[PDB]
Amino acid sequence: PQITLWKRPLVTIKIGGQLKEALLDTGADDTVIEEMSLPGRWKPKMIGGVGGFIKVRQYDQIIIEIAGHKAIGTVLVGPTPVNIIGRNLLTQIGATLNF
Amino acid sequence: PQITLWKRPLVTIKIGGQLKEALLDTGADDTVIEEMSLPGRWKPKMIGGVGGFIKVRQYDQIIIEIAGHKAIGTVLVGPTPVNIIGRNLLTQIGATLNF
Ligand SMILES: CC(C)CN(C[C@@H](O)[C@H](Cc1ccccc1)NC(=O)O[C@H]1CO[C@H]2OCC[C@H]21)S(=O)(=O)c1ccc2c(c1)OCO2
Ligand SMILES: [Cl-]
Ligand SMILES: [Cl-]
Ligand code: NA
Repeated sequence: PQITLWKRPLVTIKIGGQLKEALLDTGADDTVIEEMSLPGRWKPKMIGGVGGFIKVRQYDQIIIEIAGHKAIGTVLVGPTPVNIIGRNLLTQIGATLNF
Repeated sequence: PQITLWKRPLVTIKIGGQLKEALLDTGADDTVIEEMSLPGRWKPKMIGGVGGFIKVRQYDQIIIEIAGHKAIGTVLVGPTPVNIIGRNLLTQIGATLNF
């Protein structure tokens, strides 16, 4: 699809068996999801943005379905105000910015 | 252009006759730039990101070139960690997300 940017580019995702709404975010290096359980091991990480940093749990090799497209990668879990799909997974679904 | 996301989507902007680097950010509602001088009056704004909220200076109707495309619109100035071009100006330059 072609998504214009008049409104936030929100899509439905499936992660850990859960359906969620997330933001397709070209400014995010990483994918960051609101607090939830995921299987497997994790390690702590700090990520920073406007407003400063938050502590997250880093889970590797997590499968996510993004608007119907499957991708695998690292997912950070923590107290983000919004679910964010970052470049690590946008690349896998073939997303580009066009103008 | 068609910009892939394997690297940060950084472009050159020109504002106040100065070149700067900025991130094309579909996750940003607004455009936020590091401390600089802009003409005219400003108004207060609070913006919220990953780490919390910050105060910024809102300048309206600012002329800004983005990757060679002319835009005229609102620029927020404050302690952002990177210059971010948000959807208010991405729509002016005709940008879409495609996958
Ligand atoms: C600030 C940029 C460089 C990074 N951020 C991604 C942004 O797209 C962020 C994504 C975001 C969106 C909403 C709330 C919090 C974060 N947007 C944002 O802060 O936009 C602000 C300016 O316009 C306003 O509209 C949205 C909030 C304001 S982020 O959320 O802090 C972030 C995400 C993944 C990350 C990361 C930081 O570090 C490593 O991987
Ligand atoms: Cl990854
Ligand atoms: Cl590619
Ligand atoms: Na894992």
